[PDB]
Parts: sequence; C-alpha cells; structure tokens
Amino acid sequence: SGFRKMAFPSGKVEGCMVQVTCGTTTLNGLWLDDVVYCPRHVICTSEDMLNPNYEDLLIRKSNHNFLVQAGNVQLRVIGHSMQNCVLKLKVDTANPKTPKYKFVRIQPGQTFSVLACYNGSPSGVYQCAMRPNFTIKGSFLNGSCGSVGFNIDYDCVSFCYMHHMELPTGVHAGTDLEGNFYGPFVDRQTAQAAGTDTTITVNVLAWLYAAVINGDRWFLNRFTTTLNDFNLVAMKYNYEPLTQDHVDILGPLSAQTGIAVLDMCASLKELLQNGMNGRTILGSALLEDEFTPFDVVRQCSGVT
Amino acid sequence: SGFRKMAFPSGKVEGCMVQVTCGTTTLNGLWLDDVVYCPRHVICTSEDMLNPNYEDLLIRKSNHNFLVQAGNVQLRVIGHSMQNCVLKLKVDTANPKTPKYKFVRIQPGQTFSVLACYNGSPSGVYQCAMRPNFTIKGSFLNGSCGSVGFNIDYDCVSFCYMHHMELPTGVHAGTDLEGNFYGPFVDRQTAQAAGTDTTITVNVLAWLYAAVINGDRWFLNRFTTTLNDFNLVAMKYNYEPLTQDHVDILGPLSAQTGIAVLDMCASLKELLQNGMNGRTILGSALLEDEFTPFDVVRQCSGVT
Ligand SMILES: *CC(=O)N1CCN(C(c2ccccc2)c2ccccc2)CC1
Ligand SMILES: *CC(=O)N1CCN(C(c2ccccc2)c2ccccc2)CC1
Repeated sequence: SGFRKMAFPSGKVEGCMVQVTCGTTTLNGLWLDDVVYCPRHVICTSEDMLNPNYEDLLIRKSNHNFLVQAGNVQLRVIGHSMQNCVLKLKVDTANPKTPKYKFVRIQPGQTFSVLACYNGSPSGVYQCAMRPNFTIKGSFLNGSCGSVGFNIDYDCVSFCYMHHMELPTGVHAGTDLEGNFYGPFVDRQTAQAAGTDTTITVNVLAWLYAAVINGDRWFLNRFTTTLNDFNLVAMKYNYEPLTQDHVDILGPLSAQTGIAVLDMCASLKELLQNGMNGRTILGSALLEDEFTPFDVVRQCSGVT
Repeated sequence: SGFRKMAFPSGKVEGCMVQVTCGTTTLNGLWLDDVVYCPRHVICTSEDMLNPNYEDLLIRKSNHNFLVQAGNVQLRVIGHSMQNCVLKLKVDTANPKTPKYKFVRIQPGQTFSVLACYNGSPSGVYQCAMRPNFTIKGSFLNGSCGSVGFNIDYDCVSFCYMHHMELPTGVHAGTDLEGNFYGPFVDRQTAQAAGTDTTITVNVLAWLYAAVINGDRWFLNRFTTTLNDFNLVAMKYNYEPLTQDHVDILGPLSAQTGIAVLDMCASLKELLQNGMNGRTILGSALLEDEFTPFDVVRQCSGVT
C-alpha cells in the first residue's frame, strides 16, 4: 500500500533524447527511427521570437545547419521539414534504441510523465496533467524545450507532449508530436493568458477512491447526491462538470471499494463546502486532481 | 520555472532489475556486475515470516533454488551468500548494462528516487525521503520487495535503499545495499511501530526558497528570529531542530534570493503559528519537506 505521484519509468524515452542546435539556439530533440523531432523555434534568435515568420526563417536553413548530437556522437541530417510547430529532421541512422511508439493527442484531464532534459541529457522525471485550460504546470528552465510527455502501455511509448513555451504566469504550453499546440497558444514572445484552471473532478474522485483503498477514510460521509446537484456545487468551486461518462469510468473503483460513485460525490461535495479542517488525505492538504481513474487502478494493482 | 517533485531518470536502474524466485516466493533483485542483490526473505514461506531463522532456512537452499530471470532470459547462479538482510547471488554473467555505481547509506532527511518494480519489471518512479523515524512513505504492493532507492551524480548511480517491509501502519521499511535496515526494523511478521515522524525543517526551508525563486512570495514577512527562538517553535510543531550545519547548507539559496536564512526561519515560524489561511505554496496546502537544499539547487539550475 501507500499512494504516490508516480511517473512511468523513463528509460525508453531517455534512449531517444538528443541535442539539436541551429545557430546559437540549442534545445532537445526526440529521435525515433530516422527522424528527430524538435520545436521549430530552434531556428529562431531571441530577436526572431517577437514576431517570427517560420516559413521565411526556415528558407535560410539547410540540412547542415541543424546540428544533432546523440550523446557524444553527431548524426548526419539528410532532410528537414516543418509540420505545424515542430521540425522533423531526417537523419541517416535509425535510432537503435527506438521503442515501440505512437503519437497521441491527449484530452484535458489526462496525465502523463515528462522527462525534463537539457542539452539532450535527462535531468528528471515527473508526473503532469493536461489542465482543462490546455496548459501544464511543469518544471522547465531555458534549454528544456523539446523535452517530451508520454504514457507507456507495457512496451509501447505513447508520446503526447513536446515542451515549447513558458507563459508570463509561469505555466507551460506545448504541442502534441504532430506539432499542434494544446489550446490556443502560439510559439511567439507575445503575452498570451491562460483561461480558468478548473479542477478535474473525475480525477479528484479517483484519488478519493485511492485514499479509501489505502486507509484514509475520514472524509466518507452518510450522504449521497445526484449528478445535477453535485454539478451545482462543482460549478461554484470551479470544478469540471461531472458526466455519466466520468461515472462509468469510475465504475471499477466503485466496485472495488463498495462505495457508489454518487456517494463519493457527496463526500467530495462536503469537502468542498467545509474544507479539510486542518486534516490531510493521502498526505495532501488539498484535493489532488492529477491522477486519472486509470492511474489509480494501475498503481493500486501493480501494472508493469 | 515551475517546481515539481522530480525523480531521477530511471533508465540506468531499469537496466539492473531482475526477478528472483525461491520456491514460491518471487520478488525483485538488483543485478550489478555478476551479483544479484535481493531481500533475504525471498527464501521464506508465509509461515516462515512469523519467526524466521534465516541462517537455518538458508542451509536448505542451493544455488539452483534461486531462479534469476533478466527480462526473458535465465541467469546461472554460481554462488550465494547472506550479508545482513540481503542475499547476494553470484551469477555467471556480468550485467552488460551495469552503470557506474556506489552503495551509500543515507541520513534521515535525505531524498532519493524509487523505481517500484514487480516480477523484475519496472512499474513507476517516484521521489521519497528517509523520514527522521527511518521509515519511507512509498507505494509498494506485494511483489515490490527488492525495488531500490537511488540518487544519480551525472553517470554514477548511488544505491541507498532496498524495499523489504510494510509496517502495520502502511509505512515502509528497508535496508541499504549492505543489507542493514534503516532504523530498528527487522524482517519478521511482527508488529513494529514507527517513532515520531517529525518534519525535516532544513527541507521545508529549502522548499520555501524554491517557492520565492519560482514566484510564490506571499509568506515572506518583516521578521527575523534566532536559531534558539526558532527551535522552541520547531519543537512545539514536531519539526527537527535546526542547526548551524543546516544554515550553512542553505547558504547558496540564501545568496541567490538575498533572503537571510534566519529571516526565512521567521517566515516558517509564522506559517507554523498561523497556518496557510487557505493559501498554497508551490501548489501545496502543507509545508513540503521532501526536497533537500541540494534538490532545490539541482532543479532550479538544470543539472543533467
Ligand atoms: C523551453 C526552452 O528551452 N526555452 C523557452 C522558449 N525559448 C524560445 C526562444 C527561441 C529562440 C530564441 C530565444 C527564445 C521561445 C521564446 C518565446 C516564445 C516561444 C519560444 C527558448 C528557451
Ligand atoms: C514487498 C513485498 O514484496 N512483500 C512484502 C514482504 N513480504 C514478506 C514475505 C516473505 C515471504 C513470504 C511471505 C511474506 C515479509 C513478510 C513479513 C515481514 C517482512 C517481509 C513479501 C511481499
């Protein structure tokens, strides 16, 4: 037992990290098969980022201008193309460590692991969630761009995020691996504000189920509620509305604990209305929303 | 910017995980060079754990009784020995993926990453701290024993923990890689209670410095304090006493932020005495103590 914010083992992704340099700009790239993926702003100078015309800036770059280094060895770039906000650098060598992989575009509320990198070298791994406002709250310093977010299903790595930007508020924005930004963000040094960062209700409920499985039960009450009644309270507290699809997804946790989904909703409602009163749940003094129902099942069952 | 509970990239450790089976007991082993390290309770049945005499139980085991499997391939065991609470299984093949490594015995308050494994396969990675009562609050199910805790200094993995037990309270106990338990715990199915889980004061201060670096400054006050005055409050709140050695270790963070250590202590004192008043620091509603001063520096600088 015990319940932790857990990331996927990062080995499969560490074997894909490379350094990409274009002029004086250096960031991370993801090497899969014979293609290196990286943010297209690798071609920009600081002056370019105020209002970059990427198609125009890219005309001045040739294959030999993209310096790709995997560990201590240089890769030969034999092609380059821009797909949305990512550059795809075709190299002459397939990455021998390429895992089975997929590119997926996640939904708000979904979680993933990030392998934060600098100069193509991994520094750490942490668990994130795509916020309902399409930002992520990461830990990214200058040079971390090109670090990726991913999930793993046994031996298949599903890449879902590539880091591109930090908003003036310190929150993060990036793209899927086809180069499309999550949310309305653009790769330009222009002040872009995030929308409301609402709480992922279905994740909070999943985490309350993880708490009951792991021994923290003080918050369980004698009440029940309905979806409509719960949602009036969810709206008041800037929580995402709960749907029947979310109830369905929580079914396995409901079954395992014997606590009906709407009863857990009534516990959540009282926690929202009364607070924690100085108490903690799974060592947290706030309601955690960055564990999905699948994450709780995975951790509580021991999937490898 | 942004500050996250971050684990070390786990690739170097994933390459060392193996499965060890003895009779009907299966757990994880750590394969480094030609030795596989695992908890000695792999030799026990459930009946043995009530009061095991390990030297006696081990006499009945031969090299061929320890089944060691690295991925899908079996390793040949050519020797076995017990060192404290770990078994060392000499195998005929050096692990080709053995990283540069060391075995270290950490101090309470120190943090490390855990690669939780089942059947020699990695399931996830999270960050822990050795509590002042010599327990860790992990996420370990049956079969996770033998999973290890570690730190990494560029290319050197320092192994510090091997998981052995879960106390009846749901907290965890284990050994260093020489098989010595942290704290007074023994590998036996006997109720053993943990001492006071005090808060690691120097880590809380480091995390408050990380908060000021990352923009969360509301808690900074107009006060200062002394070590002795601070420690009267630390004692009242079950915080570890702060020493001059801890002040010295926080020097770089003090220098970077321009906030004297004792001034940060006065902010901590007011937070202890008044609470957070519904506010958060780095997204937490409680004072986080599982980041060391070195962790804050590492994360805030981008060490790979
Ligand atoms: C994540 C990372 O490595 N950085 C943050 C984004 N920086 C961009 C940039 C590109 C080229 C020259 C200067 C700065 C950037 C700036 C503004 C908006 C989007 C991206 C690079 C460092
Ligand atoms: C961590 C893990 O895999 N487990 C928890 C400890 N279990 C021990 C054990 C050994 C052999 C047969 C049954 C149980 C154990 C029990 C009691 C005290 C210490 C260790 C194995 C599963």
